[PDB]
Amino acid sequence: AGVPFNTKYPYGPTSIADNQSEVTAMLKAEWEDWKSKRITSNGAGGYKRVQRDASTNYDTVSEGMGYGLLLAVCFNEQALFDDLYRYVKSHFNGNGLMHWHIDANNNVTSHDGGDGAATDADEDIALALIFADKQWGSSGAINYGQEARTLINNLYNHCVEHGSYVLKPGDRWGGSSVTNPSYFAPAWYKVYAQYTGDTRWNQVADKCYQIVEEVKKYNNGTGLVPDWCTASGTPASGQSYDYKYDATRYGWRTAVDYSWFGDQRAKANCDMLTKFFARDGAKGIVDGYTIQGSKISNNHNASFIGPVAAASMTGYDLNFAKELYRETVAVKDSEYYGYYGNSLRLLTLLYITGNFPNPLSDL
Repeated sequence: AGVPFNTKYPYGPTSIADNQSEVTAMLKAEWEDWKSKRITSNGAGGYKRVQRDASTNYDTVSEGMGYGLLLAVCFNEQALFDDLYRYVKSHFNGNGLMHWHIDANNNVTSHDGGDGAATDADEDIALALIFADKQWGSSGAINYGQEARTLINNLYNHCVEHGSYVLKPGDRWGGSSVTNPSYFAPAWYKVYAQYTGDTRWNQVADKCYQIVEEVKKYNNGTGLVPDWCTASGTPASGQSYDYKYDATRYGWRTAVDYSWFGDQRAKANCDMLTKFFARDGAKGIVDGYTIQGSKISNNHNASFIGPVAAASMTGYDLNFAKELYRETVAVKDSEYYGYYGNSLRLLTLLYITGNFPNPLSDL
């Protein structure tokens, strides 16, 4: 079970790794490294949690739990998965969604609405539970399927704007006036629809593509999306409208929709994004651009490489894709800031090596 999955994506390439035989050993080593640095029982209330790095004093954000659960199930670590999930369950708010911010002492933060939920985190946690149900079954200590069905319902009821199907960034704010393209996970929603029978999720997926279609009027054909925007693709008041640390995840979530479902809107969007980055090459990728393409920051790090390699999966240029795979493996952030970028690096590596199959397919 788990890595290596030995499965083939129904659309596009299954892997862009140059040496398929060494990939498995590499993934396992990177996972062991991630595990030792990120997983801790300190401040976990008797379970385990994914901690951020020294830069934020080893706190925990729900986003980290989503990443950790997806990685734990893909690497077939059931005992770890269960302990991480018990921590999540001990942090479900009044709406049945996870507190987004908790300190290293297990206290929810009050200055930043830490008790509210962040949509991208819970959607990742829900997908991880589906993988768990499919891989291991739900007759053990935790009934993954039931937990998944419950979380998906809460996600729809509190994180989707009724009537418009616009994805909200949290359970208590946003929607048409402010949403986050990097949270758009059409492949996840299609899986939710098929897994639960709730077809409303397909509408949410379509609405995500319609919003990005609006963004295309302002990005000058670069394929770049803003960190935040309204449902009209315009700037959200007081929120970044540039392609920075949030937006970088868009290429990864979108590419998966092409690999799993062959969605042509996904290919069109990812090919555009890949073509933009092809101008400067794999080494030229920096950590900040306006959506029209101007460089606004100049650091080359792990938060921005892997997502572009993921986007290259849709087939703009398979030679450039190999260079991007090589760069993704090569660039690993220092430990002081080792949480975010290194987590995205490992998730994208699973995907681009053919190790992130649709959990509803034949595993």
